[PDB]
Amino acid sequence: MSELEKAVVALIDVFHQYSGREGDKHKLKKSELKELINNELSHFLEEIKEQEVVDKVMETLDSDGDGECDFQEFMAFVAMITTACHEFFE
Amino acid sequence: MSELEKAVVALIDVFHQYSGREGDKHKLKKSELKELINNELSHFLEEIKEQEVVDKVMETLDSDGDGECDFQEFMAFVAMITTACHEFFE
Ligand SMILES: [Ca+2]
Ligand SMILES: [Ca+2]
Ligand SMILES: [Ca+2]
Ligand SMILES: [Ca+2]
Ligand SMILES: [Mn+2]
Ligand SMILES: [Mn+2]
Repeated sequence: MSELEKAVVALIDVFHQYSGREGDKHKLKKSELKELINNELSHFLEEIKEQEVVDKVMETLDSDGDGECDFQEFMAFVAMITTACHEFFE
Repeated sequence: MSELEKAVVALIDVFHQYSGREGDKHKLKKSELKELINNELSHFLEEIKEQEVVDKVMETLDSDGDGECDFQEFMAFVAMITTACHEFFE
């Protein structure tokens, strides 16, 4: 297993750690997405403390509009973060 | 550094290992993309042995059409693989 293959597994791994906590086990609701950000992206993103920020963040990632973040939408979220972190180093 | 953050760094890491070998250091040409697939995706994708397959694969990922794979296009490639590997487990 290479570093790239390890990265792919970790992306599937972390999405399921958080999506299966409540409700639809294949989608991140607000409370699961917030904990994912707060617990797994603590060096890339600011801690989410306000309801208005979790609302805003889900509104951005929720492109098909059911109020939750599915796997496709999560992959888009990861590309955004990854592209942001890539550019940081200029 | 969490597992998700480690995944993000590895994606940026591996893209630069291969893109900076030749020519444009920010884009994967055919020969770099082939080696990336063959050396880092050996459990997810078949080894590329034929010129016709490397041509086909670059044609699929090269959405803006300059014959190379840039970082955005690479992120789309990774989402594809990741979504394919996610569904495999049904
Ligand atoms: Ca859920
Ligand atoms: Ca959604
Ligand atoms: Ca290159
Ligand atoms: Ca291109
Ligand atoms: Mn799943
Ligand atoms: Mn770069």
